Amino acid sequence: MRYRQITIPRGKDGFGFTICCDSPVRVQAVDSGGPAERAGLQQLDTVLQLNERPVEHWKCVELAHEIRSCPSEIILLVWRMV
Repeated sequence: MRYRQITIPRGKDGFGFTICCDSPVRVQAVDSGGPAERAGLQQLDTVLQLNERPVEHWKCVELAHEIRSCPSEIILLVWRMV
């Protein structure tokens, strides 16, 4: 049950993953061959931090809005079962 830091540069159409739930937000899915998959994100990853900001505590729609507003890349700290 570990922590991974995942760095995802922006691709042609965003970052290639879906989220669900509030406080904390969870990764729903990851698009096959998209930015997030090859960065190492995976489904069930719980999102603790986006860039400098802890987001334990944020709603799904808040986080999506913030993700879409990052220019170049996101660095997510996630909690996952391994």
